[PDB]
Amino acid sequence: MWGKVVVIGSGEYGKRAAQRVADLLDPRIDVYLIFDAKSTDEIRKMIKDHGADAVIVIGAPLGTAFAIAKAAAELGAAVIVIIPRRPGVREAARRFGEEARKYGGRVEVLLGATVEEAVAFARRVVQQFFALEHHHHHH
Repeated sequence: MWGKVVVIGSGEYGKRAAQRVADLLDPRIDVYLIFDAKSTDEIRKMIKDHGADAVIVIGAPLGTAFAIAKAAAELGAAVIVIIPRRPGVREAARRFGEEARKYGGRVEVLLGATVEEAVAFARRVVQQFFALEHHHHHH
């Protein structure tokens, strides 16, 4: 296996998108799928035991998604955060991204997209995250 990705989906949109992402990720990725995140501390332990390279958090409530993603970033994982359409979340998401980026990891956020756009966004970021380093600029 090439790496370890944890996929967490909460709520109706998040669970559907999370299942599709897990179904469509390259089989060389070791994927751990979790539905309906409740305890941030329990998620944190499951992220530590899986030794996650990246954590994909999809759905709502926003406060939970951001809390999970911050905990993953604190553990050194790349994070991909995908929030279903909600009004007025732009500045909250900008502040989350600024805080999560203080850890120095990769932080990617998608707001208000369809399920299939969410799936494509997760797949594109994971594709980049697993790319070989034969290029010029590096994170």
